Amino acid sequence: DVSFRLSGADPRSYGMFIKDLRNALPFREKVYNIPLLLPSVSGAGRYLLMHLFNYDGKTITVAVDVTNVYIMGYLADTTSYFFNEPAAELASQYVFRDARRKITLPYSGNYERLQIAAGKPREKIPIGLPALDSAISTLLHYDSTAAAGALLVLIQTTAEAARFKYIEQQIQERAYRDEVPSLATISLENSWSGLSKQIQLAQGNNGIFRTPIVLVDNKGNRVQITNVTSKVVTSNIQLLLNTRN
Ligand SMILES: Nc1ncnc2c1ncn2[C@@H]1O[C@H](COP(=O)(O)OP(=O)(O)O)[C@@H](O)[C@H]1O
Ligand SMILES: *[C@@H]1O[C@H](CO)[C@@H](O)[C@H](O)[C@H]1NC(C)=O
Repeated sequence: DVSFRLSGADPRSYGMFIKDLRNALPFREKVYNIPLLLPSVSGAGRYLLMHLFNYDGKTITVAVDVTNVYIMGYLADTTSYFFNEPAAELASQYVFRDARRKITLPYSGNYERLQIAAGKPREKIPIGLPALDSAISTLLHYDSTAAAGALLVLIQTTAEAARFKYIEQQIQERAYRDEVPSLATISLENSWSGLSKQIQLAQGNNGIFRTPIVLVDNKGNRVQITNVTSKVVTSNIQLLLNTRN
């Protein structure tokens, strides 16, 4: 399992949690020095448990699919909550079995779907460590509209930070003050699958992308990624989604 405590959290402790999260995800190999997530994991081993504590010491346990860093669901006290998607229904056979009831949320974990359910796009939802304290507090007691926003904050501050060093650093900057995501943050989230595919295909194409990827850089400017010598590949991306997925 991995843990993060918002009480006494600072940029260093958040960075330690994200390092813990990345290191709990299994890989058999690296592509251009980046861990390659497994194509598949059978049974309970497919799920990682993340224990998150708000400033007040109240806790949720979040279940994460180690193939893609997707959040399946979470446990608050004696109630489990799962996204409305087949992988989450399967997860509910393995995790949070002892919960008194299991609520299926009225949406999948798809960003477009969560944004419709929250009533706001990611572009307008502040993120940061105080936002994560709020999100844990929201998820402790069911409110599906409130939960959609909380889950967009939770996914970006856990899974997306694990996938990109830049997003980790953006949340560290927001340790004590929330701010809507940077243009480069939204770009990287939207491009993880694409970048993962192009990095794996660059094995066999001399480190050249078969299809260049258009990103936003840390200054807010267009950068076109054509090959593996780019900073996005050498420093930023930390996990590759397997092209089998
Ligand atoms: N359960 C989930 N948890 C976290 N992020 C998710 C989840 N489901 C979808 N996403 C995100 O939403 C976007 C679209 O994903 P998507 O193509 O819908 O995957 P899938 O088809 O398996 O649901 C991606 O940015 C993706 O990372
Ligand atoms: C490869 O990507 C880098 C980005 O750092 C760029 O400088 C270079 O022009 C690209 N193309 C080739 C052919 O290396």
